[PDB]
Amino acid sequence: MTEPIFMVGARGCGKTTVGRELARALGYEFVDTDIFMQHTSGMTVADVVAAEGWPGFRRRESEALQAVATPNRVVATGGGMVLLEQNRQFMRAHGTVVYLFAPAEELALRLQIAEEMEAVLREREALYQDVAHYVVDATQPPAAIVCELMQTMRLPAA
Amino acid sequence: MTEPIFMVGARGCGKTTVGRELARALGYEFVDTDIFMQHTSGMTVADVVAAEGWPGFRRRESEALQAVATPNRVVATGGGMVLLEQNRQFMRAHGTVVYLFAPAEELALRLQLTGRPIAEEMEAVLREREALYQDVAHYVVDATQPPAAIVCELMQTMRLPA
Ligand SMILES: Nc1ncnc2c1ncn2[C@@H]1O[C@H](COP(=O)(O)OP(=O)(O)O)[C@@H](O)[C@H]1O
Ligand SMILES: [Mg+2]
Ligand SMILES: [Mg+2]
Ligand SMILES: [Mg+2]
Ligand SMILES: [Mg+2]
Repeated sequence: MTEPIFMVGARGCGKTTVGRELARALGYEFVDTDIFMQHTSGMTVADVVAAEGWPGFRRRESEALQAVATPNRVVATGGGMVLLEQNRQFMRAHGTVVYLFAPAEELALRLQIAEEMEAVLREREALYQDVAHYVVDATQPPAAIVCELMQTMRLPAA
Repeated sequence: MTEPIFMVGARGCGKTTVGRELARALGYEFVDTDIFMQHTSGMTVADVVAAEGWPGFRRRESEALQAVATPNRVVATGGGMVLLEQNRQFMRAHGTVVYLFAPAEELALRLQLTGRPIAEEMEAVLREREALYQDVAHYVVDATQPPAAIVCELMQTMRLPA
């Protein structure tokens, strides 16, 4: 089945990468709501926040979500896409949601902050769980997660 | 590990397609020996054949096989690669060999050294060369599956990237 697949998780969990790798395996399209926002508005999140604050950033993010959602597409979402209940509902409704979970220690170690990742997870862990259909060990290699997800979700390859 | 992985099997078995997906999944370089040969000589098979026939192309193919067999590389090989003993000895003694198996029917459906009905040729090719694929192969996998599944299977049976 071809419902949109939303990858959620905190900063450092490998959403874009795994998201892009899963899309390839399934023959889907791939879109990252942070990247889309940047390359369509011209603005960074610091640009958006400085001009309209976190509330205007959050609104714009919700709008991106609705804009990019479509079948045969994997969507990587920003880390705080799960703060707004309306966003959490939209994802379970339109598609299937996958949470890439990694403990703060390991989220911190990913740098291509451990106290900040710890507090992000105190706030959001529960929202990640609430919104997810499937939860997968994000500390594996991307290819391995793609494989595990095709098995768990029962998705055929391209 | 890091030793060259050789993809073998007959025309239509997916060596290039599956090889690139495997490379990509491992973060490894991919090479195809037919493409390597093209670019380092400038001659298409046809140019080579014209001058030195098929025995010539085989000679240059053997050479290329030895040129491209390096670490963290997935090497896709031409069909005929396994006819020579030297090529078989080389591959097992420098890397790990994967045989992408598929039935002749299926190899002929993929159409999208010729002779007669595609299907009948491929049947005969496979009937004689199957012992050769099996001999050289370390691992054998069902190439009728889609590429990303073949990759997943191969990563589990080969214990990669582990
Ligand atoms: N696992 C597969 N499942 C379905 N089709 C495949 C698979 N692998 C390859 N194909 C298709 O089969 C044909 C064989 O392509 P190719 O990769 O060049 O094979 P080979 O290098 O063995 O000649 C192509 O049309 C390719 O797109
Ligand atoms: Mg749904
Ligand atoms: Mg849940
Ligand atoms: Mg080929
Ligand atoms: Mg064998």
